[PDB]
Amino acid sequence: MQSWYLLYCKRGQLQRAQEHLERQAVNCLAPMITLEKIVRGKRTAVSEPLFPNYLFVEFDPEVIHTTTINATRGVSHFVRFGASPAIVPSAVIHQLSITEGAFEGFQAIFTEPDGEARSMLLLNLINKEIKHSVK
DNA sequence: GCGGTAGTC
Repeated sequence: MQSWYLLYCKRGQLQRAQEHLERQAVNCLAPMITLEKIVRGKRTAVSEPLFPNYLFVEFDPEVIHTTTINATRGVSHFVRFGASPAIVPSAVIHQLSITEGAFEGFQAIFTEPDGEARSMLLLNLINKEIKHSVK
């Protein structure tokens, strides 16, 4: 069925990966966040990638193979849970536009002004939320 | 790992 995954893109190739993935009918998602940063010693508002160089993608792994995504121009790799691509729970995706760990994990993400910290937070939250869906 | 929308690489 349609599932969401999380890819890392090659340095500066994100827009390229979005291109080639969308060409293959894979839905792409690279959320931005508007926040107050310092620019020329003045506090101002900027829009920047919520999770730099990461891209959420949605496709049916029975229609398009992960090996095909893993060979798409611009793509570096899947975020994995174990040895296989992490399937990002939809509750996580929903918080970009629900679980308690998810909810609070994103409260932390949305208030973290450094993108690399936001991504680290993201990876941890996806790990935790997937483990929580196990028996 | 690269180059790849893979790989009798």
